[PDB]
Amino acid sequence: FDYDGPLMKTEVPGPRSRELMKQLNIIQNAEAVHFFCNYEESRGNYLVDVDGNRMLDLYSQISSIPIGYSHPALVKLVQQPQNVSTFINRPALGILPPENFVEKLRESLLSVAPKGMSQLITMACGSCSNENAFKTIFMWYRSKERGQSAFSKEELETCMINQAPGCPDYSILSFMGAFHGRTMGCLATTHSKAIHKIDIPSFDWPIAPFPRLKYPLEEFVKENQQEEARCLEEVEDLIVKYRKKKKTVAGIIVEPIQSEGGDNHASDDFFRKLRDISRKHGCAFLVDEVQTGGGSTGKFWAHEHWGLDDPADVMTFSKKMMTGGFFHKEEFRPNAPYRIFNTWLGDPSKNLLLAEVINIIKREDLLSNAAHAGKVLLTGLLDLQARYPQFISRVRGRGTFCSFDTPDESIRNKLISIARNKGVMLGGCGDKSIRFRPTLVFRDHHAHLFLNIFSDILADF
Amino acid sequence: FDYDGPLMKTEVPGPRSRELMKQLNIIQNAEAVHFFCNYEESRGNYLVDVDGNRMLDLYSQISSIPIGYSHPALVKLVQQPQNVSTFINRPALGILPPENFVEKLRESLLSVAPKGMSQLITMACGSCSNENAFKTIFMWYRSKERGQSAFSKEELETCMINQAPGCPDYSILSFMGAFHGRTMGCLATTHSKAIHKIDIPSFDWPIAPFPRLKYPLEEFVKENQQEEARCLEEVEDLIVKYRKKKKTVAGIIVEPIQSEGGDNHASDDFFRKLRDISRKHGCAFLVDEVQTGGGSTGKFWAHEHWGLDDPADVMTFSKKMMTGGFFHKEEFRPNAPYRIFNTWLGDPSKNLLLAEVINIIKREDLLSNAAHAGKVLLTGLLDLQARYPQFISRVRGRGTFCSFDTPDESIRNKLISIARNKGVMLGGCGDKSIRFRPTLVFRDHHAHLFLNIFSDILADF
Ligand SMILES: *Cc1c(COP(=O)(O)O)cnc(C)c1O
Ligand SMILES: *Cc1c(COP(=O)(O)O)cnc(C)c1O
Ligand code: FES
Repeated sequence: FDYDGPLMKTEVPGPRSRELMKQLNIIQNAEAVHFFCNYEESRGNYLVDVDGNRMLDLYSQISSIPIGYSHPALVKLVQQPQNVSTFINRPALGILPPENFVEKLRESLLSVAPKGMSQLITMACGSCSNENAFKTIFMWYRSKERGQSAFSKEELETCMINQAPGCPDYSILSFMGAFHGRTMGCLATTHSKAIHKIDIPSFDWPIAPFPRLKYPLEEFVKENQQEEARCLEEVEDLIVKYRKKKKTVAGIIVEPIQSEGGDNHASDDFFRKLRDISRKHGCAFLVDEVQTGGGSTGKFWAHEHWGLDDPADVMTFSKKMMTGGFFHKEEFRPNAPYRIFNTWLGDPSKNLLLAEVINIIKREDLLSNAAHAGKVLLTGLLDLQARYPQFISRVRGRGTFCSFDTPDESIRNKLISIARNKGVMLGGCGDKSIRFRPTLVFRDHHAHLFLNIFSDILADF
Repeated sequence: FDYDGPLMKTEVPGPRSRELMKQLNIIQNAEAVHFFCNYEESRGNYLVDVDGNRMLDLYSQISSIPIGYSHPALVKLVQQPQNVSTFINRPALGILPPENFVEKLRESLLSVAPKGMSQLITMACGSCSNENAFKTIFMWYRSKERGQSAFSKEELETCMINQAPGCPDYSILSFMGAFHGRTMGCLATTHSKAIHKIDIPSFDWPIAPFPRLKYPLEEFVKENQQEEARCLEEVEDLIVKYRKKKKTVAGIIVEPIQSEGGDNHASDDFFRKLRDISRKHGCAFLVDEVQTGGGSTGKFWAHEHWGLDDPADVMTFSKKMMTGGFFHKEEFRPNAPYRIFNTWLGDPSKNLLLAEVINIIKREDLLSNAAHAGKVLLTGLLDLQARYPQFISRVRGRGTFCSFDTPDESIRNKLISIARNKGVMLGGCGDKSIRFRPTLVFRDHHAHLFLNIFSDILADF
C-alpha cells in the first residue's frame, strides 16, 4: 500500500513543524530536527509531515524502516489480540524469556543467519550490538590466551578497579571514515565527523585508512587496486605495531560500505583480503551491518557479495532489523553468563514485527527488487552525472545503497533542501555526499519518479 | 486485576522450561535463564511460567515492570486503533519526531522532572542513558574550560584519531559496588562483580568507597557517621589526585541506593554532602536512578528523599520508566546537534505506555502505597531477622526497595531456589544478599503472603 506520488502544500519545515520545533527546543537542542511527522498518514515510501506535505522518502529514518510506513501486514499484527502481551509485558530477556522466544527467533533472525555463525545474541540498538561484540571479542581473545583455565586471583582483583591484567589493554582496529555508534566504546571506532567525536575521551586504538576509490571505476582499475593494497598493507602494519605496544588488536571492525562517513565503497576482493589478514593475526573479524544489513544492497547482508564461506567471526545489525544483535561463531560464545548481558537485550515486540518483515521480504522478493530498482536508480544517476558534471561526481552504489558527491558542503545542503521542498527526502553523508536509503518497497517507478524531479531540479539549478 | 495467590504445579524450572532452555542453549549461552514465561497469562504481581506455575513476583524483570503484568489500562492502549502507527512506524526521533512527541512527553517524563532540571533527552535503555550522560558531562566540562573560544584546529584534527586534546583524558568518578551498565563506558564506572568486568578494557578513572552501614542503624550511629565521613573524604582526595594526574574528574556518578552490587544504602546526609563536594570541585553530579527511579522508594525519584532544591546536574533513568533518557540542567545542554545522538533515541511506543503508567501511579496513589507496603514488608523482615539470626542479617530498605544478607552465597542461592518452588520469585544481589523489587501494585497483603511462605521455608531449612 503506497501513494501515487508526492504532494507539497508548504515549504519544509512548514508552519506547524516550526511551531513544534520551537516547543521541543525548550526541552532539548532541536537543531537536528528536519520536521515533525504524521506517521498515521504516512504509507509505504511516503512520509507525511504535520503541514500536510507528502514526500517520497529516500532516507527512511536513517535507513531503519524496512518495508515502508504503516505496512498493512504490520498493522494486522498489532490488531491481533494475542499480541497485546508482547507489547505491554517487556521481559528481562536474559533471565525470563517468553515461551515463544526461540520460535520467534527461528521465524526471524535465525532464518537469515550469516554463513558459519550459529550463535545469536539480541540487543536493542546498533551501539549496544557493537559494544557487546567488542566485549565478546575481548573475552574470546583472553579465553584463547588463558586456555581452559580458571581466572587468576590477580585478574579477579584488578578487574574491579579498572586495572590490568584483569582489564587488558587490548584494542579494536577501526577505519577512518567509519561509523559504529556513539557510546564511548563504539565512538573510539567511529571516525565519521569531528563534531561526533570532539571533547569525548577515547581509546588509543589503531586507525587504518579505508580505500578512497577513484571514479569512474573502469578508468581507474590499477589505481584502485593499488589504493586497496596500500590500505591492506597499512592495516597489517598497524596490527603488528600495536602488538609491540602491548595493545594487542583483538578484533577488526569494518562496514561493508562506510555510511555516515561518506558512502565509501571497496571491492569484494578488498574485504576478502582484509578477512584473511584478520585471521592471519588472530584478530576477530567484526562486520558492522547495522546500516548495510536488511537487503538494500540486493542481498540480505551486504557481506554476502564477498562470496565467502567464512565471511566473519561476528556480525552486528540493527536499524532495518527493528531489533539489534549480533551473529557469531560458536567459538565466540561467552564461557559464563552475566558477561554479555543487560536488562532487556532487545524487545520481543520488535522480534514479532521483524518475523513478519522477513516474511514479506522473502514472499515479495524484495532483495531482487532492491537490486533492480537500485540498478534503475544508479543508471539515472550516471546519466545526471554526465549531464551535470559541475554538480555531480563519483556516482556510486550497490543495490539502492547509492550516492554521489557534490562540489562542496553548501551545495550538498542546498540540493537536499530543494529536493525536500520538491517532494523528495534525501540524506547527506560525509562532507559533501548525497546518499540514498530507500525502504525495501521502493520500486523502479519510484526511482523514475525521483530521477524526474531531480532532473528538473538540476536544470533549474 | 490480580490473582489471589501463587499456585505451583512443578519444580521451577519445570519440564517445558527445561525443554525451551535446551533449545535456546544451542543458539546462545542460556545459563542465566531462570525459566520461560507465559506473559499472556501473567497478571498484576503474578508471573506465570510455561509449566503453569504461578509465582508472586518480587523481582519484576529486574525492577523494570512498573504496574504489574498485563495491566488493563495498558491493554486498552494497544487496543486503540489510533495507536497502531506508534507501534509500527518507529522514527529516528532526533530528526523526524511525531506530531505528538512534545505533548506525550508533557504527559509523561516532563510531569515528573526532578528539581532544577529543565532539559530532557530520551534513550532506549539505562546504559545509553549513562553513556550519553557521560558525554554530556565531558562536553560541558570542556565548554567551561574553553569558554567563548571556538574549537581549536588541533582539537578538531586530533579528535578524529582518538587523541588529546581533541579527545580529552577526563574521568568520571564512580564507587565500589556500583552498577551503571555494561557498555564500555558505563562498565568503567561499574564495580559490581568480577564476572561483569573481567577481560574487558577499561578506563583509569577514580574509584571511591561507597559507605558500608553497620546494622542495626540505631546501634551504630557514630560508626556509620564516621564511615560516611571517611568515604566523603576519600572521594575528595581522589578528585584532587586525578586533577594532578591530568585525568580531571568531570563528573561523579552514584546510585541513590547501590543495586546489583548489594543494595548498599547511605544516609541522605551522605548524598547531600557528596553533592556539595561535586559542586565544590566543578564536577557534574550524575545520579543514576535507572533502578531506584519509578517510585518503589516511596518517592518517584529516590533522590527526592534528600530534600534538595539542586539535587543533581544530570539524572538518568530507565527500567520502570519504559524508556530511558536523562534530565539535566539547562547549562548541560549540548551547544550543537549531532553530539548527543543516535538513530532512535528511545521509542514513542514506550512513551505512549509510560504516560499511562504515570497516570496510574498518580490516580492509584502508588508512591504512598510503596512506602506503606514497603513498611509492612520491612517490619516482617525485621521480625524474621529476630527469629532467624543464623540465616538473616542486615535487614534494610526504603519503600519496597528492601533486602537482607545471608551467611554465604550458597545459602543465598538455596533460599532463592526454595522460595521460587514455593511460589515466590526473589532476586539476589552482591555475594550473599537477597533483594526485593516488587512492582508498584504490590500491596501489604502480598508482603504478608510472602512473609508467611518464607517463614515456613526458614522453619524447616
Ligand atoms: C547507525 C549505525 C550504528 C549505530 O546504531 P544506533 O542504533 O544508532 O546506536 C552502528 N553502525 C552503523 C554502521 C550504523 O549506521
Ligand atoms: C539496570 C541498570 C543500568 C543499566 O540499564 P540497562 O537497561 O540494563 O542498560 C544502569 N544503572 C543502574 C543503576 C541499573 O540498575
Ligand atoms: S545502548 Fe543500545 S538500547 Fe541503549
